[PDB]
Amino acid sequence: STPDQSTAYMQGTAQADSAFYLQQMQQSSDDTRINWQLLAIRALVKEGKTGQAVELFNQLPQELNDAQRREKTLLAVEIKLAQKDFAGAQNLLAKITPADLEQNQQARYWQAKIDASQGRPSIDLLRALIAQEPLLGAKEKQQNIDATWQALSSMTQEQANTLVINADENILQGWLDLQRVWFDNRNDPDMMKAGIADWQKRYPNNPGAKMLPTQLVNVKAFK
Repeated sequence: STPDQSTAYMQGTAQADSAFYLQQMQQSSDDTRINWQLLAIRALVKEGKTGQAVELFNQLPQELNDAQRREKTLLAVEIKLAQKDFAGAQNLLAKITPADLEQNQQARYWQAKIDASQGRPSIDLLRALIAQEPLLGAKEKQQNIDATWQALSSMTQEQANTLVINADENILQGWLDLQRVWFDNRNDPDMMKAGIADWQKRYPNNPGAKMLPTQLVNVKAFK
């Protein structure tokens, strides 16, 4: 559609801090102001200013368009996570259909699911990291990839043996294969490196094949 003052920021193709958004909010009215207000809430949450995020969220007009209301529901999750209301966050997340969101919103939707797990390795966390990775820019992928690896390497052989994946989860299957490579060769750095190289040729589409977990590249060992 026709771009307005805040399109890029709303869509996540540009970023600014809450001070900027609040300044623009004070120089606008009507829907332009609502958009800046929604962005201020988003930035306030990110910056740790939970009180002001809540208050500005409570000052949102009742008459929002569909795009503005969808953003409001997503901000509601981020606020509850900031308030440590993980139970309330899970309840709101369950009522959201990820397909109905834009990429930036989908990336934040999955980040909310990742945050809800609190680094607890489970199949749910792996799926959330895997679903988010295609939505992230190159400079934000490594962080996601490294979190995926920590979750995998934090499991035991027994815990991983109990995982049940679906036939169409080829990326997760590839991750679990590398996990096994780690279980089997972690006592031989030279064979570990070769096992990783063969895995990269087994699952060349896996994000970790093109961008190895930092933990597996930066390793020590002895002569």
